[PDB]
Amino acid sequence: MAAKKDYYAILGVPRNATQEEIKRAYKRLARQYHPDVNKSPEAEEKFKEINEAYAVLSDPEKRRIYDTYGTTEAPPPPPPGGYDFSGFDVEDFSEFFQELFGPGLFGGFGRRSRKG
Repeated sequence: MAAKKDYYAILGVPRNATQEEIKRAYKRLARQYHPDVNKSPEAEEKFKEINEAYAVLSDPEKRRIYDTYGTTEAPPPPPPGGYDFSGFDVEDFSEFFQELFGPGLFGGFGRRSRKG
């Protein structure tokens, strides 16, 4: 329920956007925050968010995951390891991604207890 980042707002597309407008919405922003173009700590952070937004917005397959989940009440996500993230480095993205795909990225480390 880390409602601090609307993935659609980050790219500049509506909720029921077509994948056509989503992909070019990544491309436009990528060039602005690319380190060779713009080597600022103010850029690197947005460069995460646009790739984070597009990591979910790449397919309606992932868009529906964060749509049906993304609350505290939301059912437990699919078993760890069963996520595609190669060439994104999604473990470095923020809480809203780390609540959904993150438990699968880590696989549950620390050897911690849980409440129910």
